[PDB]
Amino acid sequence: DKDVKYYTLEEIQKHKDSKSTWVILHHKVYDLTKFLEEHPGGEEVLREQAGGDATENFEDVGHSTDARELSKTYIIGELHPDDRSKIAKPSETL
Repeated sequence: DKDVKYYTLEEIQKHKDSKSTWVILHHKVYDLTKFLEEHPGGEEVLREQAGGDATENFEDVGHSTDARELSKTYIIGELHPDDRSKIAKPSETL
């Protein structure tokens, strides 16, 4: 609509005890407030994280057989580069 507006990490983790929330694909934001009712499966969408917090594919099934990832009709912007791990160090959680 205008341009990729990046949101700080505090803006992405601000939704939780309300109703609508977004998700991160390692470098993007996903306003999926409508996905909560756009794809009703087995509560497996917007809740697939465990390996160091990672969401490879969270698209349930039912919408015309195994459909493709709808990563485009539910995105709002990208992740601010100030938090992206590609400036000073790469990673370190040991």
